[PDB]
Amino acid sequence: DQALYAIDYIKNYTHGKIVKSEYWLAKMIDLFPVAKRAGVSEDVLNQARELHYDAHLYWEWWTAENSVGFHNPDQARESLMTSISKSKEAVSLLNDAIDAQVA
Amino acid sequence: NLKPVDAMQCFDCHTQIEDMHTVGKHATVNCVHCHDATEHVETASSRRMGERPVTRMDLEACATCHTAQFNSFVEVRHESHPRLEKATPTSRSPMFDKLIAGHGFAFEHAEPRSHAFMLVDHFVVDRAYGGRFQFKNWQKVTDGMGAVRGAWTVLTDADPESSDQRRFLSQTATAANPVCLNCKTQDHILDWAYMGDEHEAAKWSRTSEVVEFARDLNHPLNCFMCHDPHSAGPRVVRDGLINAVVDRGLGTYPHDPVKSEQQGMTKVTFQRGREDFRAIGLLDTADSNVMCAQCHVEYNCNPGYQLSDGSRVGMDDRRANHFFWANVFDYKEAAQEIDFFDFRHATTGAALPKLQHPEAETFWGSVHERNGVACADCHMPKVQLENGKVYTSHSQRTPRDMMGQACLNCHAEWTEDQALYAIDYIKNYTHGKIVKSEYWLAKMIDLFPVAKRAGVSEDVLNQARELHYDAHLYWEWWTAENSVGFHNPDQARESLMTSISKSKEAVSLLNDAIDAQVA
Amino acid sequence: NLKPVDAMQCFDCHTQIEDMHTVGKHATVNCVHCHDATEHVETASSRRMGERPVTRMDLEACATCHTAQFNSFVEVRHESHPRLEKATPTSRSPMFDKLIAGHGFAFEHAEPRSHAFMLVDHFVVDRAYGGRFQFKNWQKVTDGMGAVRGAWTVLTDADPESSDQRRFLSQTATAANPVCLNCKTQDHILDWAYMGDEHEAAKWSRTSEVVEFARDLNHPLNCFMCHDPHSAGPRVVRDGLINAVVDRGLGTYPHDPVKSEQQGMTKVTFQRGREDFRAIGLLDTADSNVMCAQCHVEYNCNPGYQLSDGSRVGMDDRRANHFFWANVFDYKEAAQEIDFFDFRHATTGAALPKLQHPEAETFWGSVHERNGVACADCHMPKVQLENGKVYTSHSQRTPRDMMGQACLNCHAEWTEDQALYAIDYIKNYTHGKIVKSEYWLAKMIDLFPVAKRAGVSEDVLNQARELHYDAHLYWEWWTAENSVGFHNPDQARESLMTSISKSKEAVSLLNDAIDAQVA
Amino acid sequence: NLKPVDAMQCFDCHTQIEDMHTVGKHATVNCVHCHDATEHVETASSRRMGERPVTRMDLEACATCHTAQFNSFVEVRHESHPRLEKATPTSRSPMFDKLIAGHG
Ligand code: HEC
Ligand code: HEC
Ligand code: HEC
Ligand code: HEC
Ligand code: HEC
Ligand code: HEC
Ligand code: HEC
Ligand code: HEC
Ligand code: HEC
Ligand code: HEC
Ligand code: HEC
Ligand code: HEC
Ligand code: HEC
Ligand code: HEC
Ligand SMILES: [Ca+2]
Ligand SMILES: [Ca+2]
Ligand SMILES: [Ca+2]
Ligand SMILES: [Ca+2]
Ligand code: NA
Ligand code: NA
Repeated sequence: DQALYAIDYIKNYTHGKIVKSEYWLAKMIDLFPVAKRAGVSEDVLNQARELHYDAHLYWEWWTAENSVGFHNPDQARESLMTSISKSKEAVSLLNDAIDAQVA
Repeated sequence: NLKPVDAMQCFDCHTQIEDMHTVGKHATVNCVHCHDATEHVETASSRRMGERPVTRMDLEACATCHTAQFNSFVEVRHESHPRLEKATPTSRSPMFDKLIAGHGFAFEHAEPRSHAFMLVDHFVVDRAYGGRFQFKNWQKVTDGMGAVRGAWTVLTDADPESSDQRRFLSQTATAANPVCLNCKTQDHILDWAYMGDEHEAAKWSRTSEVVEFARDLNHPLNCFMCHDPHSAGPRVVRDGLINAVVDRGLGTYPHDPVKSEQQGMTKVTFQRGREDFRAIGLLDTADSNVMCAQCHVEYNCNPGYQLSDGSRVGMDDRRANHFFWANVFDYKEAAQEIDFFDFRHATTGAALPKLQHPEAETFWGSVHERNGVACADCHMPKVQLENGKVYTSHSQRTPRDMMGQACLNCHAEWTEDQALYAIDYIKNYTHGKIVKSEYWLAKMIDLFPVAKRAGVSEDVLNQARELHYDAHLYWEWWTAENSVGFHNPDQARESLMTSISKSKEAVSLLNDAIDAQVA
Repeated sequence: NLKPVDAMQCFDCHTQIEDMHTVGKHATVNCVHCHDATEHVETASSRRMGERPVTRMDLEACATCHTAQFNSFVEVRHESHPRLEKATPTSRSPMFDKLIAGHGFAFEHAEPRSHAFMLVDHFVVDRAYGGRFQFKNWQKVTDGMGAVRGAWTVLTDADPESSDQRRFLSQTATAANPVCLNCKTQDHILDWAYMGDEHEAAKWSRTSEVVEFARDLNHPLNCFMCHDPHSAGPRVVRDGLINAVVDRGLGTYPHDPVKSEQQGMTKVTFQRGREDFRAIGLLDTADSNVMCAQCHVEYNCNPGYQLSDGSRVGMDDRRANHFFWANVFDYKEAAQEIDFFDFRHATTGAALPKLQHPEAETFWGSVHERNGVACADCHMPKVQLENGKVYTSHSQRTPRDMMGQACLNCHAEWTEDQALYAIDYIKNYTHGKIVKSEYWLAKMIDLFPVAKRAGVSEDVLNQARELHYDAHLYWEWWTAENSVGFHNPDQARESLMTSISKSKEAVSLLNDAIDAQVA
Repeated sequence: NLKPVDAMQCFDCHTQIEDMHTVGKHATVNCVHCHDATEHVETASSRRMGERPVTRMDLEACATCHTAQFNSFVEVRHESHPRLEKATPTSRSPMFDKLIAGHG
């Protein structure tokens, strides 16, 4: 029971970061149509697309990988926090650019 | 081996302790069990401490004579899933990230687990200390006894050379402050003035560097949080609770003055330099409702802002350590009473409250509470033995693990499966209303950017923000509260329906205003 | 609530206790936990007791600070079949009635059950008090905690107005005497002189009226039988054991002088006035082999007869309280040394010994004993907890209930089923030899009447009777002993084969002599 | 205790019931098990009901002769989770609220 509990600690923690990474990716993705329709520049959209590559990589690794972090818990944690960081950066970029078009 | 000291010599200077110790069930328990006071006795005067005696705060100080209670307490319930994030579709709050956006809980909010881990979990959670503190390795997460022996036996500090709150990992926050610790440990009971006010005799206060404070703390939920070590009698030590019940005259049962008088609390104050320093609350009865309410309440333990003008309320303000002592339907009034809110929503800009595990206030007025049932009856019952000396279980956990003693002794008409089914009926119903409340909150929240971009007036946005406060309160109470409605099913239902009503009103307001801008 | 007394005042007249109490792990445990001495202190001098202080012998005196050990001790093992007669085909000795004819055990000899019941079971067994004492009703047989609280809470006396040993039921015996009680209780520890010799300061002795003595006794296996209440250190209190080990110089391990020196006993005497009265044996180590050997030994605790001349040895004689402290192959010499036997066989007329549960003397020289294993390792191991403070189980029971802790910790090469299989191989083999020994004893016994009626000479009959002593000894050791060979399989085997050899020799002798009379 | 009624008297007005009851496996089951028709019989005519008879619709009307089937029927499957909302992520329709918006 103790060994199972140790497994589940890691998997539960990692899964929570997967879910949060997805929340932020989804929030970013859903800003792209708003930004395009608002007339945000291709330069800004391309900056956001570059961030999306990293946000995606540092999330999807872990949904693809079958151990839900157990095989390398510290790496999963660092990666998923990086994904969230990238998505947050993109969300801020896009929101500010949309807000500037509205104003 | 311990050698007894002359307690009469101590009592010559310590009359309050004499009065408690000589009369209670610890009258024969020598001071040496918990104090090393030799240099203190050599140096103290009538009213100056001299050299500080050592006081043991470890739970093993009690375990030599009360091994059964200690061992029960330190048990780890492995079925209580560890480090399980609430903001996931399979946990308590599937849309928590969207709803709580702007608050530090967005960084991590896990389900509770066994009491042994409270202090270590506080130290390591991603929202608390910027990731500064971690388990020494991922094996240590199982070690409840080790956590009890001391947090620093199982944790590491990323930088012992600095004492500032900062981020060591990217997606962490630094929400911890000294007030938090009062619901994780009382190792600081002799080093913290009542309420955490500034005091010349206090090492620590509300305004301390929390990383330095953390390093001085070791043990979870000390045995003496509920039991006076001198009299062995029932008590509370949590300042915020004593402040609500006694200082503010609200009573132990604010809705029931008779029960408050029968099951009351007496504030006892201890001085340093003939100035009030710290306080305890001696209970008339061994009332677990009030014992557990030291921590299982809605509270402030953080900086915030004023509802009136939006100005910052810092840790220095008394409001940074506050027990609202109010049920869900009295809470908005209680927050207005202190002119306080917690955060501004990141998307809507609404001033919002943050709700914390309000089990005590939820339980008030429920059928069980009105019938004289208390937390311990369901969560730490007497042990049933075919042959033996009865004692009280100290493994605070779900009644599902002990249904005979927790439920069926009262409910002789039910089998275990029937009682479980009754629990699940309430929890399933309540959870469905939580989920629906979240759906409507999320729908409303997502209209704010559309409305702002459409040029909807600030007057309309502010009307919607006022609705958001209520929609939020009447939802979040129930994701914060741990029983998923069981503690007060009718109240949960009324509250959650109120949340949905408020969100629907806001959605209609915003949709109509957007539609008017488009036309 | 208990109020502490001034222990230093006691110590002014009790230097012997002072020297034990101030040094051990009970230095902080006030006398009031176990003594009521107020009137004593008012009236005593250092040389005159004055009023006799009260001493508590109840086990609950220890349970308030040691609940885990107490509750473990009082557990009832329901799988240890109760009131199960050994003289049945499905128990230990299918032919016991034929073989033991002439002895009181023919009236009833049940298998042992849990320790909580030892005193009540002693009182109610059909061989002991003529049926005088009974459980209050047949429900009370389950009540281990009640028995521990006191025998007279669960039993009745058929005639409180008489104190003689008498038959109240037809098929009972009156074998109980005061020596028996020393292996059931030590409630009388301050009322019984060493060995039960006559003493001016003794209320009770070997020659007391056992029914009157019985009425003064309440508690089984007091905690202080193994632990000094003053020092908390390991000890024995049983006079017969101290007498064997110390007075007679045999040592704690008669077959191993080195181990005897390392794991020895110090006799401590207590005086009444200027006269030695009682004694204890402080152990060098917490050696359960010697603790359990207070009772789990072969003994005299009864009147008997001399081997030399057949004359009666009554309770007044020191031999009526005797630990032989001899293995099976030294026993005959040990009994010759004190010129003693127990009974004459009803059919054969042979002088025979009666053997009692000789676990201690059987365990000597076994592979486990020689490797430093002790009774507690298999029968009361440390408790293994995922999270908690370790303590020692005090539920003395078969290792089958706790194989992980009792066996597999040492035998990592085995699964539980494998270890059980190894136990059963020995017990099955040994039991088969017990049964065959009984077959041959019974065959011999049944030839005695045929030989007598055929006019076989008394010289031949006496030759056969001498063989009967040995055939009996080398069999009965193993029906008396509770492990069915497991404690010493090679010894059981050698002994039982010797029994069969002796019986076969007697059968041949008697058959030949009968045939010669017929011819 | 139930007392049987004269079914032939009922059948004089109730031919459809006669045709069904006399032929099936309830031919021996008297009307009193399910009907109290005394005032009805006193007042009915060939094709007017008169006073309405009482008809038992409770399932225990069948349980006296068919206890096994009744007891099986009334069993509660506790593993069939109660009051469990379908519009939740762990049930049947995680996005039900959005999709069914406008419906009760
Ligand atoms: C008078 C000369 C004293 C003697 C004798 C003892 N104590 Fe004391 N103690 C004394 C003072 C003036 C104070 C400060 C508080 C006050 O009442 O004014 C204390 C404080 C303590 C404490 C609290 C320590 C802390 O960290 O805050 C403890 C635990 C304590 N004292 C214990 C104690 C014991 C066990 C004594 C007998 C061995 C004892 N004290 C003697 C003054 C005097
Ligand atoms: C042995 C030297 C003890 C130490 C160390 C502690 N306690 Fe104790 N406690 C002890 C005794 C002998 C008793 C009385 C037992 C009885 O029923 O007579 C107690 C009692 C308590 C109680 C019950 C009090 C009541 O019902 O009024 C409690 C709650 C208790 N003890 C708690 C406790 C705590 C929390 C300890 C560590 C600070 C502790 N005890 C130490 C003996 C000993
Ligand atoms: C022998 C081949 C091993 C196997 C099989 C398993 N583990 Fe292990 N584990 C092993 C070692 C030598 C260590 C490091 C010990 C140290 O203190 O240096 C570990 C470590 C872990 C950890 C901690 C991981 C971390 O990053 O800190 C965990 C959670 C753990 N082990 C769990 C675990 C589980 C559940 C296993 C079965 C699937 C398992 N380990 C197998 C050695 C071996
Ligand atoms: C008493 C009024 C409390 C204050 C002040 C703080 N916490 Fe707390 N905490 C409390 C309880 C009763 C519980 C268990 C019930 C629950 O709903 O969780 C907790 C739990 C935690 C946890 C574990 C669960 C989690 O959210 O991850 C953590 C990590 C935690 N608490 C941290 C924490 C912080 C950082 C605080 C100050 C900002 C704080 N707590 C205060 C009771 C109380
Ligand atoms: C509050 C959250 C508690 C903490 C912390 C501890 N105990 Fe407790 N204890 C609590 C209750 C509600 C009760 C029962 C009161 C009633 O009358 O119903 C107890 C009781 C005890 C006792 C008395 C004997 C018994 O009933 O078991 C003792 C000796 C005791 N508690 C000891 C003890 C220890 C050693 C603790 C730290 C491990 C501890 N308690 C913490 C509530 C609370
Ligand atoms: C019985 C009538 C109860 C009383 C009195 C109290 N609680 Fe309770 N609680 C009860 C139930 C049936 C549940 C749900 C448990 C389940 O397994 O479904 C709970 C839940 C909690 C929890 C969370 C436990 C968990 O999920 O592991 C907590 C922290 C809790 N309750 C606290 C608590 C407090 C502090 C009480 C007194 C104010 C209280 N409960 C009373 C049943 C009962
Ligand atoms: C001298 C003035 C004494 C004081 C003070 C105390 N005790 Fe005593 N005690 C004293 C004597 C002379 C004796 C008799 C010794 C003898 O020769 O027989 C005793 C005896 C006891 C006993 C044993 C009684 C029995 O059953 O035989 C006990 C348990 C005892 N005393 C305890 C005791 C306590 C606890 C005291 C302090 C509260 C105490 N005694 C003081 C002399 C004196
Ligand atoms: C509380 C007031 C106690 C009473 C009553 C009894 N004992 Fe005790 N015991 C107590 C303490 C505080 C300790 C020391 C604990 C530690 O580890 O520091 C003990 C210890 C023992 C031991 C262990 C001794 C050793 O290892 O040297 C034993 C065997 C023991 N106690 C037995 C015991 C008996 C049999 C009691 C009834 C006569 C008894 N204790 C009462 C506290 C208290
Ligand atoms: C209710 C109709 C009962 C049934 C069913 C069982 N028992 Fe009973 N038992 C009952 C009573 C009223 C009494 C007398 C209680 C008293 O103290 O006056 C008993 C007694 C016993 C006894 C004691 C018999 C004796 O001669 O002393 C035993 C051993 C006993 N009961 C056991 C028992 C068993 C095992 C049952 C199921 C087979 C059982 N009883 C059923 C009432 C009722
Ligand atoms: C210690 C040297 C003992 C003496 C003296 C007496 N008994 Fe005993 N008894 C002792 C042990 C270790 C056991 C358990 C092991 C076993 O083989 O039974 C017992 C058991 C009993 C029992 C229960 C089993 C039974 O035989 O029915 C009874 C009724 C009993 N003992 C009675 C008894 C009598 C009457 C004694 C004096 C003649 C007597 N015992 C002395 C240890 C010792
Ligand atoms: C001899 C047959 C015993 C009797 C009677 C009691 N105890 Fe005991 N105890 C015994 C042993 C062999 C041990 C372990 C010693 C070792 O070092 O391996 C113990 C230990 C204790 C302790 C110490 C703590 C622990 O290890 O659990 C205590 C406090 C204790 N025992 C208490 C105790 C009580 C209360 C008893 C009556 C219910 C009792 N013991 C009887 C052997 C024997
Ligand atoms: C492990 C190496 C043992 C040691 C050391 C001692 N005993 Fe034992 N005993 C052991 C076994 C495997 C068995 C058979 C149990 C079974 O379930 O088959 C026994 C049996 C006993 C019994 C009878 C238990 C019963 O049948 O319920 C007694 C009374 C007993 N043993 C006593 C005892 C003594 C006093 C010991 C030290 C001198 C001793 N045992 C050591 C295994 C082991
Ligand atoms: C002719 C005088 C009748 C007699 C004799 C009985 N019934 Fe009747 N019944 C009669 C009529 C005209 C009607 C209305 C329907 C129709 O067929 O035209 C009925 C109706 C019933 C009903 C239905 C009642 C209802 O609530 O709708 C029942 C259950 C019924 N009748 C039963 C019944 C029984 C059991 C009789 C014998 C005791 C009986 N009826 C006699 C006319 C006549
Ligand atoms: C006793 C007076 C009965 C009452 C009341 C009800 N039923 Fe019955 N039923 C009864 C008998 C004697 C039989 C025949 C049994 C056989 O196999 O011979 C039946 C049969 C049925 C059946 C089976 C019919 C078939 O297979 O054709 C059914 C489905 C049935 N009964 C249902 C039923 C209902 C629903 C009742 C309440 C309205 C009811 N029965 C009452 C005897 C009795
Ligand atoms: Ca939990
Ligand atoms: Ca709050
Ligand atoms: Ca047995
Ligand atoms: Ca003998
Ligand atoms: Na020695
Ligand atoms: Na452990």
